[PDB]
Amino acid sequence: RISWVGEAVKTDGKKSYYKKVCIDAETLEVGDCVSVIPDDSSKPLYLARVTALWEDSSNGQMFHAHWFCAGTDTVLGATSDPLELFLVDECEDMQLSYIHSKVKVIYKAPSENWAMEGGMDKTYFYQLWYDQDYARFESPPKTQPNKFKFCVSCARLAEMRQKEIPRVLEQLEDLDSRVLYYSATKNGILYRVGDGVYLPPEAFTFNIPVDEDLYPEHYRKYSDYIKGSNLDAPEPYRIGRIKEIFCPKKSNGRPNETDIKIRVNKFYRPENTHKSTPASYHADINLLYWSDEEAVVDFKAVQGRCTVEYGEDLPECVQVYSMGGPNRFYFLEAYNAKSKSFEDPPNHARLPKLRTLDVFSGCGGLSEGFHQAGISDTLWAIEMWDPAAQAFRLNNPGSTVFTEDCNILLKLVMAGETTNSRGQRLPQKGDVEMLCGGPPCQGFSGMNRFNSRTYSKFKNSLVVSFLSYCDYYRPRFFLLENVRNFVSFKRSMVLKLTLRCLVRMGYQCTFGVLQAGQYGVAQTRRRAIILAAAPGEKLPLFPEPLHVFAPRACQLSVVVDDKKFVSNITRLSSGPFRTITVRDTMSDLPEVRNGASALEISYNGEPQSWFQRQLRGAQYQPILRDHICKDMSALVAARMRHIPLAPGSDWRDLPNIEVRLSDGTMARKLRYTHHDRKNGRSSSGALRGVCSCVEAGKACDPAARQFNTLIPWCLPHTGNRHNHWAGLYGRLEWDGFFSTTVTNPEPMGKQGRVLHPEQHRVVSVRECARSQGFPDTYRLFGNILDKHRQVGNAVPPPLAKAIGLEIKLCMLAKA
DNA sequence: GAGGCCGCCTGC
DNA sequence: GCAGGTGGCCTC
Ligand SMILES: Nc1ncnc2c1ncn2[C@@H]1O[C@H](CSCC[C@H](N)C(=O)O)[C@@H](O)[C@H]1O
Ligand SMILES: [Zn+2]
Ligand SMILES: [Zn+2]
Repeated sequence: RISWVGEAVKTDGKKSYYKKVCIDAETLEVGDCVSVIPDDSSKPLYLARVTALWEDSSNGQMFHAHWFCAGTDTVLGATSDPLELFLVDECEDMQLSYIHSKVKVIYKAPSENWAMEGGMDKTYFYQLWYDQDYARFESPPKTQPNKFKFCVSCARLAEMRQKEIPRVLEQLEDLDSRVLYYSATKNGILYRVGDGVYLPPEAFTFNIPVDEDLYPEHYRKYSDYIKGSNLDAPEPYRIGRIKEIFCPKKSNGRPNETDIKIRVNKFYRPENTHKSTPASYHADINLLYWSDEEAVVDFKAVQGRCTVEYGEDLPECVQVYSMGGPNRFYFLEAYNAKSKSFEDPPNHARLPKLRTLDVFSGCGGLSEGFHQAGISDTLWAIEMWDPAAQAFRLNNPGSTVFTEDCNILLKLVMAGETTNSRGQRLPQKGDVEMLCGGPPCQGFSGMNRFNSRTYSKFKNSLVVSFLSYCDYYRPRFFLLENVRNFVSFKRSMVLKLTLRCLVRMGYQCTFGVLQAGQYGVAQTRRRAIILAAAPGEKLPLFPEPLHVFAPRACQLSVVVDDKKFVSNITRLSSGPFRTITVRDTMSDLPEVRNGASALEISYNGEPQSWFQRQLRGAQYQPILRDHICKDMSALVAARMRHIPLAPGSDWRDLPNIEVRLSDGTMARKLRYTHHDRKNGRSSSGALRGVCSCVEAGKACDPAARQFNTLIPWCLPHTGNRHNHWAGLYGRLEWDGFFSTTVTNPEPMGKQGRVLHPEQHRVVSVRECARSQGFPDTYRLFGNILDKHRQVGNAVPPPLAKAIGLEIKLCMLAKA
């Protein structure tokens, strides 16, 4: 049968504990690993570590099973090592009758000389702990012993439970109906009387028909959807100052400490006063107004903690305070809602950087963000394209910039070479502490029709070149950025093989999708991010959103092999700061014409928004650089001049007129040869089809093509299968956001919403840089198309900065 | 170079 | 059907 080895060690109620057991041949101990056959006989064997052995008074002999995770059930899937398992926080008590056999598993700890093992290329083994929800591989926790029957998974799942439960800490006074407290804790955050709190926007309230003859293609706007619009963006958090923490005293009288309430003073954002949304235009994004309005909410509703300080009692200035920490707000005046006026507030309101190598550096958007975060000095940068190399050099005088193929340069280092052919010193093992880069996006971009032409192999891709840098140099931290489609390209195989390489090297790693607009730009730009960290390090979290942003642009979850993954991000429906708009981004720039080429002009005025104050910098700038526009042809310029200024205007609003051009001498009038039965006809009975495509799908006749037309011919030609080419020749809206900033803004590109909100022209280089969050002092290089490409390829610095601050926490938390 | 032209997949 | 895709090729 199954008899016990020895006697009992613990006496706990209906369970008699033991230390070791014997099942028919085999002595079994705690710490031993076993196998368990599943109920589904088709499924493979289950594996676990034994952490407890006991006997119940009603049921048979029991044991506690800390489950292992097979690699094939992680995000790796079929690319996993068959013998690799991963620790997880899953466990359960089971009958000893379920144990099939004892199995040996080894722990493959990284070597003490792991950072030098790079470049040199029948038993279960594990090296990493896995999180099934966030696709995180991490070093095994160090939760020591809960002395004998110490399950690792139980210890931290309970520690996670206490961390998440709202608890009061220090009583302050026992009143008639409530018990006042001085402090409370929640999700690891300590709240005390006087602190600031984030609250959901619903926590409390405050005390305050077209003439189809001339515009024929107007019918194609039946969708009534406006790309770039900010009508459905959520409100930012409510902010309040804790006045009381308290619990209902029961009918007996002791406090019910499971039902914690807080009373707060309401803070007004500028846009919450009688001066509505326009009040936000010029104000700092973290300016508040004190108010004497109070509100009671449940402690559970608190979304986080913030600092709200009286402005004039701060020892440093307001800019040094605002730039020196997260979640920092300030106030100067108070708001009297009934008086609708502003009064003075009452009296009762008063690490050394990492040496970084930037591969595919571009002009340096990613490196600039990491520098702003204060974590890195990019001492080496590799960039094959000379104009972008030169841009990087102008902004980073202490950096060694290699205008080199990254493949060639790594081959040189691996062969023992100390310098490149220019005489520049090559980084060696030990020099590189951080490795970051965005490989070209163009092979993964969904707009690329012809990705099926040249690049087919993964072994020969720049992504693998980049991982070879990681393997060779073995940096403390690693970052790879790309377009969102990187996670889904080739049924997610590229994502899975990248993560597979990292764990094979011994790296902790993870991946996620981030929306740049949630970190401080007026732009929808969803980017995939792989983070990795060396074994002795802490793996960074993805940064919590700072700005609210339109929900349709914030779909960040990723399906891989019928398993949905999300990142650690918990701010899903609100955030501390309002959204950044096209107005915030470029309302201060002077008017220029189509084809403006003056490289250095006057600003003609001071910065207007917080965002412009931040990007123009503290030091006075007498000259505005690179506010230059592509010189569009007479036809295209004539098209832009008749795109209405109203929000949502694009090619579909173009009049059907002939127009004399500046230097094209005439633009022809497109007319509807054949009929579209799907779309019908307009008030006049006009055909509504422009080619032989729209009848029965037969073929295009070249006679139906109409050259040099004002309404471009190719857009009605294929609009029915392209959603009416929405956005092409489209204007931005002052209250909206940019669509994705691309390398060459052109009104008939797929991302065609490139027209200025008021001027008859494509957005300038400076405006594109502003949409990416570049400081106005950030140097670009080359002709105007070179400059557009450097900006369009770049990681927005505010996004890179947010990621970098997460890396900073890991630098501080290690030692 | 400048511009016109414009597939296919994902996710809903 | 709708909405989104740091775009590329081909012809002048
Ligand atoms: N084989 C190669 N070696 C080095 N750089 C390369 C390369 N192939 C392409 N590149 C460069 O890689 C870059 C990808 S775009 C990267 C932009 C950068 N992350 C920023 O924030 O500015 C392009 O600038 C391209 O010129
Ligand atoms: Zn357990
Ligand atoms: Zn046709």
